[PDB]
Order: sequence, then C-alpha cells, then structure tokens
Amino acid sequence: KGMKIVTSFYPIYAMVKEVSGDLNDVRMIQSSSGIHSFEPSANDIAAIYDADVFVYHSHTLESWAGSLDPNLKKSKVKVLEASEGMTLERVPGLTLYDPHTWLDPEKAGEEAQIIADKLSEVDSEHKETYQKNAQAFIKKAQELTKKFQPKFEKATQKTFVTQLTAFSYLAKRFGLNQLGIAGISEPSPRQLTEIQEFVKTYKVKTIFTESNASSKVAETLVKSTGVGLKTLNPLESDPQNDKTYLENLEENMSILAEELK
Ligand SMILES: [Zn+2]
Ligand SMILES: [Zn+2]
Ligand SMILES: [Zn+2]
Ligand SMILES: [Zn+2]
Ligand SMILES: [Zn+2]
Ligand SMILES: [Zn+2]
Ligand SMILES: [Zn+2]
Ligand SMILES: [Zn+2]
Ligand SMILES: [Zn+2]
Ligand SMILES: [Zn+2]
Ligand SMILES: [Zn+2]
Ligand SMILES: [Zn+2]
Repeated sequence: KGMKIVTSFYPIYAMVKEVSGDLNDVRMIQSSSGIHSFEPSANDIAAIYDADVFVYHSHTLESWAGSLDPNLKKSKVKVLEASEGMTLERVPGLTLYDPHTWLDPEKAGEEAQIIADKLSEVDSEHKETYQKNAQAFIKKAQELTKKFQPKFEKATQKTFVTQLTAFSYLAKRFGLNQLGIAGISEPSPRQLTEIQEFVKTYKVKTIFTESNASSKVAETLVKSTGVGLKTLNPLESDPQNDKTYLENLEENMSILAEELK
C-alpha cells in the first residue's frame, strides 16, 4: 500500500509495475476494444482525478491526456508523460508520429528510465528503489537485444509483411523492414494480380496479423495472397497471462526470428 497509480494502457501499466517494484498499488483504465482511438468514460476520468498519480505514454497517442488540469479541480493528481522528450519518428508519406515506441526493448528501457525519474521526483522516500528497479529492466531489455541481434544478422530475409504496421521501432532495432498489404475487405481482378506481383517480389512466405484479428480479414488475406497467417501482438491490450513484459516482447521477436531464419 502506497501511491495510488492509474495507467492508460497495458505497456505503461507493466513498466510502472516493474519500476515501482511493488512499492505501491497500480491500476489501469480498462480500455474496451481499441486504445488507439479511445476517449475515457466518466468513471475513468473521475478515478484518475482522485489518484496520487496518472501516467500516460505520449501526447501523440493519448490526446485526451492534455485535456486534464488538476489545478482547476480535485488536485491530488500528478500527470506524468512516460515518454517526455523521447525521439519519435514521422510516418512516411507526408504532424503525425509513430507512437509504437514500447515494442522496441531498448526504447522500452528508455521509457522505463523516464518513468523512474519522474516517479522518484514525486516519491522521494523510495527514489533509490525506483532507479534500482528501472536499471535492472534496462539490463534485461539489453540482454534480450543482444540475444536476438546476431540471429537477425544471420537472417536470410530481413523483411516481413503485416496487416498491423505497428512495428517500425522493433524493425529498426534489428535492421528489418515492415510492409503492408494493399487489399482489405472483396478485391478486384486487378488488385489480385498486383498482390501476386507483390508477394513474388518480396518472396513473402507468410503474412502477419494482429493478435485476435478478425476472421473476415484473415479469410480474404489467405485467399488473396495464398500464404498462411502468423500473429504479432502490439501489446495495445494486456494479454492476460503470467509472462513479464520483456517476455511478451521476446515472443514477438521469436516469431519473427523463426519466420526470417
Ligand atoms: Zn496516500
Ligand atoms: Zn488495433
Ligand atoms: Zn497502435
Ligand atoms: Zn508530450
Ligand atoms: Zn530516445
Ligand atoms: Zn534521500
Ligand atoms: Zn514511496
Ligand atoms: Zn544496440
Ligand atoms: Zn478470433
Ligand atoms: Zn497480466
Ligand atoms: Zn528470455
Ligand atoms: Zn502469448
């Protein structure tokens, strides 16, 4: 029992719980369905306003976080932006940035260090603990990287196609390249030829889709490309299981390393 913390979505909950080292109680706004386009409910906003601290990933994703001001209401709350001053990257083809930072383990460690630095500024008593826990995270996240950097170096092919384009940072970590499919749901006889040419050019043996994807899109994908489907998890929603955040990242990069080697 300590500071009452409430987080936006899963990865923030996980990072705050790993940095806090169970020093205090942490909760998460239960974001039904999508977190990428979601404005909070009455209970959620009222409960974050009655909490010791509420932390969110970035203003480029949780736009509704900047609409808060405890000074003009119940002001028990400290609003922390876990990714303040991080180096995000514009989206190709165009100001909009790609907020999917947390999928890169080293960038996840960067965000965890920021979280620890901002949480020790609010909880002096236990700063030595925060800085400690985070510094262990950085180590693990580092080890993980060194575990996969070589097998992705030996990787024959370094490109993967996905229905969910949320892995730019994970790809840049290991020198890979992600691409997207240009057919969504009933494709034309011309779009079919184009997709065949695309699958040929890039020698695509498998198309990746969001975890718990819809069946209607998977069916048309398999029918249009002619290849099987594997699953990648953006961790936008807590996959209820007993695995640690870095283990959930290792899962994604294991799937990738198997497909590419
Ligand atoms: Zn208290
Ligand atoms: Zn989604
Ligand atoms: Zn997303
Ligand atoms: Zn910001
Ligand atoms: Zn950075
Ligand atoms: Zn001290
Ligand atoms: Zn404390
Ligand atoms: Zn490195
Ligand atoms: Zn399903
Ligand atoms: Zn869990
Ligand atoms: Zn491991
Ligand atoms: Zn899993």
